[PDB]
Amino acid sequence: MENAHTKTVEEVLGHFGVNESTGLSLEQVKKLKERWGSNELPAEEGKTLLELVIEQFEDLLVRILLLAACISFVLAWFEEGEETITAFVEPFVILLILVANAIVGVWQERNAENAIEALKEYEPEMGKVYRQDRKSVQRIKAKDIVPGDIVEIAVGDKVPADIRLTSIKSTTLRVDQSILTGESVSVIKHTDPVPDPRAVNQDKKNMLFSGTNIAAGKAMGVVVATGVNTEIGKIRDEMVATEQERTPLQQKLDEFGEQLSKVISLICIAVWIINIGHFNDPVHGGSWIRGAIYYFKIAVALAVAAIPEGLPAVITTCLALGTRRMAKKNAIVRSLPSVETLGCTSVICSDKTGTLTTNQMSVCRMFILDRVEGDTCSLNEFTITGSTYAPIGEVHKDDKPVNCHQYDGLVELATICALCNDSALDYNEAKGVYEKVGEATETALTCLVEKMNVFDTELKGLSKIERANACNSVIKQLMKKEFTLEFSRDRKSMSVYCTPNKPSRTSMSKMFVKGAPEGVIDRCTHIRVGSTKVPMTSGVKQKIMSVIREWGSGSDTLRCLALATHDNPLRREEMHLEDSANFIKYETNLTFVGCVGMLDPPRIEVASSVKLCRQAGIRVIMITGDNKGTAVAICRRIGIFGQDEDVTSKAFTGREFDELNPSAQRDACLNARCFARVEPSHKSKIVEFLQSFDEITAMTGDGVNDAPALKKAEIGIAMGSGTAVAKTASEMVLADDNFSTIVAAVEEGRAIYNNMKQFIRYLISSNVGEVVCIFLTAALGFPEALIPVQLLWVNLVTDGLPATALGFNPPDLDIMNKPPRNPKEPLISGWLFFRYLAIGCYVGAATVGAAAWWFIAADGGPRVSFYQLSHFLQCKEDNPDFEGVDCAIFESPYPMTMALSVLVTIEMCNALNSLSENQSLLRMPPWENIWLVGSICLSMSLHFLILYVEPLPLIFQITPLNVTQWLMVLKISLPVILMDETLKFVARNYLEISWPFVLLIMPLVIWVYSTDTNFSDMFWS
Ligand code: BEF
Ligand SMILES: [Ca+2]
Ligand SMILES: [Ca+2]
Ligand SMILES: [Mg+2]
Repeated sequence: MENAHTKTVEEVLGHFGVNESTGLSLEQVKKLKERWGSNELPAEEGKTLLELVIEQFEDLLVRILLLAACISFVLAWFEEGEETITAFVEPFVILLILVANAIVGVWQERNAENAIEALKEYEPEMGKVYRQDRKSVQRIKAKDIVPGDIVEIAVGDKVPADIRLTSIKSTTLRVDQSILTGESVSVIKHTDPVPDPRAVNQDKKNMLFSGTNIAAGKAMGVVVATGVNTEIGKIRDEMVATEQERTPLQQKLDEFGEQLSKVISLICIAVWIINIGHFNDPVHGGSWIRGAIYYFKIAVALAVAAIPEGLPAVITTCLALGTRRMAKKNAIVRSLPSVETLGCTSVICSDKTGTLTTNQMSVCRMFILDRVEGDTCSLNEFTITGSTYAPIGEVHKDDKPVNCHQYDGLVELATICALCNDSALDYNEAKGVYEKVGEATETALTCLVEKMNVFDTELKGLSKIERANACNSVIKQLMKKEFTLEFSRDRKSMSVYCTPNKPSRTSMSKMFVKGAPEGVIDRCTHIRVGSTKVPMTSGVKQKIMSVIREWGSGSDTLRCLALATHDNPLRREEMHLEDSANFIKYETNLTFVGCVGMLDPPRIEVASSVKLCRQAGIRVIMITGDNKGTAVAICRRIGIFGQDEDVTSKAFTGREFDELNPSAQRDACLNARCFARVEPSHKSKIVEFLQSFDEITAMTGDGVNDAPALKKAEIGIAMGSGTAVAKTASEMVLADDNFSTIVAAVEEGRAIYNNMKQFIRYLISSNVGEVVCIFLTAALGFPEALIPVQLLWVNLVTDGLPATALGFNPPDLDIMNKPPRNPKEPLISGWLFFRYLAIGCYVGAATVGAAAWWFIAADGGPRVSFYQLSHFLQCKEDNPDFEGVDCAIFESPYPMTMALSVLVTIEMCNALNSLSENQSLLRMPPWENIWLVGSICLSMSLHFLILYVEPLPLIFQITPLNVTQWLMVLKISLPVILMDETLKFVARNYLEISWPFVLLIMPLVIWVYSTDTNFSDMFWS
């Protein structure tokens, strides 16, 4: 309605019916919802279809092919444009492959993006709020938040809408507003009004902006603007982006592309220089200009054929399929470079609490101090049943020594639990499980205090939703809290000074301490037994410590915390200086040193995933801020640490890690799988130490403690049910909150790299085969077997659709058993270059051999000796060598169509066996890739179309064929697959079976080779 930063707290609350510590009436909530509108920010699309198709065309390889198409169109100008069949087919053939690749890429990328947006709505935006229906804070959808409504926020939470600080419930509130303000450093905030009529966002410390994160604080505010009216919504029209897509893989592939373009240009120059020197034959070649333009067209067609023009398209489709597959498995990938480098990940750091554990925390055990007869102390050691956040589900098993809960010490413990926490429960209509608000520990204590510990009141039959609010409200109303002590890692405890509402019966002064058992057992010097207090005893404290250690002995890995009482505080806030020394000085002596036991179940799908990670060669390290013993126990349970293992030099804490010999420090950073009780700075130091060893690091976490370190790691991962600070600092978000997605991401990255390698291998082999064919034909003096339109058609049929569909390859069988690759090694090894050269040499030799076969030994063709073939140009119709053979036959379109068909079929066969690097088709039948088979069938259908209709063969300078020539084509094209299988076998064994497939291939093979009458060839020179 109006700006509120200048206005004070009183009138902004009085602007609406809103009141502090209470909520808003439902009727006025819906009235303001109807008037102002929902808190939804329009998600406009930033990538239109036109730019989406243009972004594929921008690359050196595609631009060269566009230039070649333009050159072909220019050179085609020998007759008016009305004729669009005789001379207007080669530019169309050049254009068709680019169009097909662009369509495939845009379709795949659009599918991936459409999948991603639906995933972002898997968990609707949630925000804590105060309403009049439920007395305590309740979570509601952030899409429905009216202005002027009380909204509580805590550490590690996104701000649903612009809120003015009505009150602060913590000592200091530090809020990170980097996304809006651009200030990386967190900004301290206060409730003082803004004295600037138009304050800059930097100097506005009175209000919190929507979309911002709180680094460290607890606060409650009033929403002033919602939806687009928020400071993040009005400026949302302005577009912000990084515009960075140069992944290391794409950078090295671009380097490979430019080197390959240089080599292809050199090869084309060689073609020009070697060939035109002897060209003076009178096939419209007695003039230099005509021969020059013809051989220039030949060179342009060879350059078109010999460059991989689907490379950007295949990269784009591989990334799009990876992202879409992660979208299906409920993982939001906000950074394309992440998944591919997840293939190269070598160390996975992780956050024990919240990510590896299931994050739903419940009370399980409780011991009070029974009657003590001296050094030894008898301990009650109760047990509590129920792991879900439900008061109704807890019955205390009715078997413990007390079921009426009449123990005075139990009453005191319940009061401590109720009055020493800042958490609550709420009932959501979505499920039957009551949601957790606040820290897990405090919420578990709150659901602990529900049972009739203090009073045997008959609350049966009351409101279902009132349980979570009235469970501890009775204790709260009879004893008024005064103030609290900040939780500091120096003492690892929290303290609350409370004065009972009781009319001065109990001295009106109490202190309640919630902390670690060690800290309180050291600080406590006065024990509580029954209703009385006894002097400190070494035996009692030692037995309590032994019970705590037993609770930490593999049952639930020591999640217990202690709750203690200080009966005689020195004074009511005599001094409250914000230093750790005073807080410890205020806890000199205490009482009721008994503890309570908690359970944090490790996630089921973690251990197996960990077992996968060590199979892939990826080390897993647990870096957490918890105790060393708890961390080691959780590691052993998960499987990072072997049971009964020497963990002397593999587990560390932050303090001992900091003070080490640099040689010892670097050795420990390599060989340690567990760091415990580490501050965020220490986690970042560990991550950067790991990265300094040329090692790719991936880290996961769901807390602010892990937020800085996630930035240092190469890959950052945040769980869906975690703090939004981790999400903003991470690259991949696990909405489903399932640890199995990480190994799937590593698998997809490795699969993308493998498919890229297969595409490179297939294209390089086929195209060097075509180049070797041209060189062999030129060198041996044989008639030229490839004219520009035929070369362009080969480029269209063997490079466009099958190679693009090669990007849909299913993952390899041994993909998850290989060590992670080093991103610094050369893209193509020496062995791969040899494989490409061998396959290309065979392809070229096979095509030249097919042509020479038609000229020399053919069933429906003339028989011409090899000597005559090598000297075909030397024809004067009267040569004694050339007697009885018409030398116009050397212009026959039959050898040309032989070469065309042989090249096409051999390249399809090469595409068939390019499914895997070193795996035979017997192990990997092509039926797993239906896209590749369909593409091959469609391309062969196109070949049969251009070969067996009336007009099409005329424009391609080819003729229809019969069964015998096709059989010869298949016979000369098959051995490429056998040669590739031999190379794969050699690579498998010396360098490093589907019976149905054999039963299909064998009869077809014997059918092809049933009749053989193609031997007795002449000498090769
Ligand atoms: F144990 Be982690 F730092 F939440
Ligand atoms: Ca090509
Ligand atoms: Ca090719
Ligand atoms: Mg955590």
